[PDB]
Amino acid sequence: KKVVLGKKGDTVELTCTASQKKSIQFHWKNSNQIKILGNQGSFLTKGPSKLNDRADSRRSLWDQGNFPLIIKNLKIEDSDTYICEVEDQKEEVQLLVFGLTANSDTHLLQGQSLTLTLESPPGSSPSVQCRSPRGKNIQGGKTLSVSQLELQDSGTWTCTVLQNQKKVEFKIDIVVLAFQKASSIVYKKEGEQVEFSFPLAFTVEKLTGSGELWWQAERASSSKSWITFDLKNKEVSVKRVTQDPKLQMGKKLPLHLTLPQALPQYAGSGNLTLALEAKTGKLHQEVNLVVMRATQLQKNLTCEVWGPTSPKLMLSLKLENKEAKVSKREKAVWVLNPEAGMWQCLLSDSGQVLLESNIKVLP
Repeated sequence: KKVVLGKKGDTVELTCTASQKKSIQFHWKNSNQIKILGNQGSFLTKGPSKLNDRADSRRSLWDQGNFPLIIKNLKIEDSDTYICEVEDQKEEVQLLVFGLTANSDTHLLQGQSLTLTLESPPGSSPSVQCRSPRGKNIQGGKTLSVSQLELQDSGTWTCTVLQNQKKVEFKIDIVVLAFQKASSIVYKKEGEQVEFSFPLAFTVEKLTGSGELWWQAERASSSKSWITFDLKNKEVSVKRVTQDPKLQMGKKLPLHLTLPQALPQYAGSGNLTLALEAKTGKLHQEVNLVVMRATQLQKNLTCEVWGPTSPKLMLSLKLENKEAKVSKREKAVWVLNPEAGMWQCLLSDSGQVLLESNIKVLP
């Protein structure tokens, strides 16, 4: 018969009319033969039933034949077969509620799985097709969870609770925090004052965050090298640590890991791990630094690129004027016997110039 679905705490309207269309007696009773609400002229009445003060009928629409049933704050346990006994007939209506929910809630960063468990009347079965804000028609049973959330799955999903030839949609919101960059990379040269930058997406919240950056200097296995920072609103501050180089950090939220002079030993990888809370997790975002050193020995020269270079790149040294004085695929090339010209050291890959460091020759 009438099988209408509903959402927890939402509301729903049970129809009930008949011919004759005039203000006549009617009475809604559940399968337990208990009277939800009834009438006696304009005076609308209800019953002892648990549903009581959450049920209602539209007296205006009464005149036109409807003797509608409006259930407010939908209690899961409202799932029943109600009957609208109107003027000489019975209307059987089963209202099956549902309730899609994620328990892992508040402040979801990347990966950290999302879970969707469902509420339903003891005896009926649902099926959930969670359409994502972008693609993936992820579906499951009384439960379906999204694996490790990747940025693009941020937004508003639209899971559908299928049950019967009826179905009830659900709008759950899922936003994936996750730095706005994967592997940042900076190409500089022995001297150039290095800067780094990893942004977020504003937010407030109480006592919420701190982590640190870890670095794997090239060759210098001398790890445990780092800088630690605590954050609170648009306020950041180094917990302590730094040492080693003079890395300076900002007072302001848009973090700027500053490297005074790009000295050669400061080349390598790094992970900047952020971890805040309410219901924690820890963000990560990669960092890397390369250095180039163009320096003539005596009457003869050389230049070298340290750090995370690709086995696909090339280095070259020419005096600018004429073409390739030396072209090669490595990080420490040499050009013995140079001629006067403001020489350019070149690091690239494929074609587009990566690192460029100028220097002159004398005689």
